[PDB]
Amino acid sequence: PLMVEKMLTEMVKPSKHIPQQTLNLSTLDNDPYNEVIYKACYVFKAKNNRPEALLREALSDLLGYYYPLSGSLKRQESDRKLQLSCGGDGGVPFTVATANVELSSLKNLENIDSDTALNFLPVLHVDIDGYRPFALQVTKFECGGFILGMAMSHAMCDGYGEGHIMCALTDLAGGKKKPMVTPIWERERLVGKPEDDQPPFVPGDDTAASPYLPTDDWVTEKITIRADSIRRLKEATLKEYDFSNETITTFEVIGAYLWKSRVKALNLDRDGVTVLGLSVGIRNVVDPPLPDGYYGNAYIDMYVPLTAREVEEFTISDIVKLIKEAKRNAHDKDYLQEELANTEKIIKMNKKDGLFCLTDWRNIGIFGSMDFGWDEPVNIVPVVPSETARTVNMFMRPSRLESDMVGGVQIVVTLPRIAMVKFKEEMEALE
Amino acid sequence: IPLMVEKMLTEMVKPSKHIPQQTLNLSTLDNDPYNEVIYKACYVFKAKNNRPEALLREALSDLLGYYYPLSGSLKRQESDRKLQLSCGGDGGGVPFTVATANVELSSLKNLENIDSDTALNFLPVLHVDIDGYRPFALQVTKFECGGFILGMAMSHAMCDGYGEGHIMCALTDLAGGKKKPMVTPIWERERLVGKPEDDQPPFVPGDDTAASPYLPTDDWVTEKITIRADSIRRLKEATLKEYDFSNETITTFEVIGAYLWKSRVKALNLDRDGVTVLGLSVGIRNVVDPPLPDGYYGNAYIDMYVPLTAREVEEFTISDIVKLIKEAKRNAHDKDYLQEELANTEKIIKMNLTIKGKKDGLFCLTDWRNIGIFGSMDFGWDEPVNIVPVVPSETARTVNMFMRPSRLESDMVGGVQIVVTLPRIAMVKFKEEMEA
Repeated sequence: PLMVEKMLTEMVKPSKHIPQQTLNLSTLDNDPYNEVIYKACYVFKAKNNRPEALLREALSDLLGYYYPLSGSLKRQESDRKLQLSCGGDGGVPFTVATANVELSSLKNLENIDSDTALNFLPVLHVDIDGYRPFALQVTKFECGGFILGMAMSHAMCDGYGEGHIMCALTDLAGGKKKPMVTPIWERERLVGKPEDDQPPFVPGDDTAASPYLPTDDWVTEKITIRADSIRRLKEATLKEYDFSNETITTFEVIGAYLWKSRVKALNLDRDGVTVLGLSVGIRNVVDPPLPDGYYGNAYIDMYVPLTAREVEEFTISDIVKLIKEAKRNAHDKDYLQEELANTEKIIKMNKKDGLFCLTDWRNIGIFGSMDFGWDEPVNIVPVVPSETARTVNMFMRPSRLESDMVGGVQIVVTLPRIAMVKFKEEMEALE
Repeated sequence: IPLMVEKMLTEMVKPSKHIPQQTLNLSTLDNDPYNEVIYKACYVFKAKNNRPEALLREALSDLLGYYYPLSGSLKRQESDRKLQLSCGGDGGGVPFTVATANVELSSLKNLENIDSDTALNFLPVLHVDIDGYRPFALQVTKFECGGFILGMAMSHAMCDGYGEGHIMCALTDLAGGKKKPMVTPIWERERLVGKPEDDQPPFVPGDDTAASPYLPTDDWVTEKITIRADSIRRLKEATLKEYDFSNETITTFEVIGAYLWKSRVKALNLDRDGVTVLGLSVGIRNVVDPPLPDGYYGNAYIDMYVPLTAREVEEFTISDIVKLIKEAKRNAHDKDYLQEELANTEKIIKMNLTIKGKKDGLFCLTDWRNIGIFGSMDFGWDEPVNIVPVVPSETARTVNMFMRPSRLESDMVGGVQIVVTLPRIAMVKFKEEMEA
């Protein structure tokens, strides 16, 4: 009989005056495919000064550095580009909630239904001036433990930026006076052309159709692939083809395996083209590379097109080859600028059954310490945006308390109930 | 009373041979920042029936014609966080210290129960300078009896125990009148270089472990636990009667390591819901293809980790933990596994990420029983009466080290000695568990 009740929502402003300014964003930031809300729960165990008072104070100091987080995002009808008005002005919503259970009856969110996870996550405050891109919630439990939930405009940051923001927040909450990385803006370094005569590539357009779609009985489950299974899939993949000098990554073999199993589960039109989308960091593709204080979107999506027949008939090694080549092309500066141009064309001009995007958030907890008194979250659960979940499979790391899953990977999959049944059975073949 | 060691001189011993002037790269295993610790060991020699200090200085000078990187300077860039070793420049050489003690070897009982702080009186410090530090240093402490302690210090970034043993044996081979080291040494640290995976986030095992209610404390004690061969034999038999181990035999390292883990979880009273991690090292000399030649003295092992909850460690049988320890060893012996472990270390080095997490439940086993099995060390003052490895101060608190007893203790042939560093309260409980 779980009931989570919000007690309060305050608007928290920067601890120092910010001159009124209007900021522009990068081409990657303005990508209307990226106007989704990232969400993550940080689960803290009880202790042997209340956490919400410490975090609220740190948030106000955090906005001294990350003051664009306190502004308002709005897309201009002239540009169809985003504008961020900060300073004087604003503030980040901060919600405190209580739950009528102990943390342990939720297993530290190790198996949380992603709908149920919404009870611990804030939403973005929307207004005349647009929406504030950042929001925080603290849900206190009867054990004395608590969950720190966060929402963040994906137009504002990627996971790298999200990770530094949250760690800076807990660093300040723990007594540090400065964050360890100073944030920069510099979003004009990722600004594209666009090209007047070139029709843009739109991902998911004209992809293979599924006999099960459209439906509205979609289910989200979290699938676990153990380090044992990952090695044996790598071992077998290396025997089909020695990649010689090069090593094959877990993201590559699992990604290819998810693609195959998804195509078969959705029974995609074998003559139709299916498209694997993968994100590739480009922090070091620009010259000079972006500093660590850069927290805007700093990746581009690569796409591997195959027929559903090809995906179903190719070996795993055959697909890894294409995946590896997709990542190599991402590392060319001249390709990056034509990706940027393509995005800008999509913006300036203003279904996908049939399009499969892999997302990687295993690194959500590596960018610094989150200890500010209650010792390093016992679990970090990223929650896939409702806007994209049907297209997305997300790689995430297990709880640090799950000793039997050390070195394993968890994949959040969203499929029609029919397809999901056949999808789990294909994944069984990994063990 | 008290013990007083007086250093008489330190000179930089240079090679008796011309050596190349190079800036050498190190392997991925060598560049691991967790490996930048200083190995130390005391080699005790009794009096003949003065001379030995001078003979080892000449020997060291001849040794550096072969292991000439040892005379270089170690300095890690901040460009790529990689260590570089610069040899053959001006002012190179190995620090070589001669000291005297105001007591006879008899009164320290050949270092058989030496306190680790006392033992530091016989070990050199590593020479630091604007150009970094030398990886290697020697100290000969002369005693009133006529015997002497050969103390050595060795950066783990330079070698593992296999290379350390070959260097010390080459040093005494030379001092004994031989002209060549019996094994020709090679550098080729390029053989063990990882290729970091662009899309693979770094994985640091055992970074965040179960809490101990005794930590943090300043009240740490180090003690040497002795296990005679017949208790080892009795524990092995009992472990065989829990699980039919096939024709797999169970090793002393596995079964005692498992018992050490259980006892340590109990001694430290770790949060039973938390995760405790057992680390062990697995040589990979023959895992790489081509295999490593015997003259390779760089780091040639990978660390394997067994994670469990502190409650599973207490409830599992000894045999249960042995099956897990054997499984870890099987996986380090996969060539493709070692490539990925190499890639992950490279990625850890390059990202230079913040060190975080509770290390209370991290338990790392080292094995230095093999320190004196690579050759003779007679030159001639007769085969050392004792070889005492000293745990790096940087790792002592999460490390238990296996060592062989002195060669003068007949009652302990087949026996094992374990060096244990725990909070004082935990050491009490720990010694009680060791009593069985």
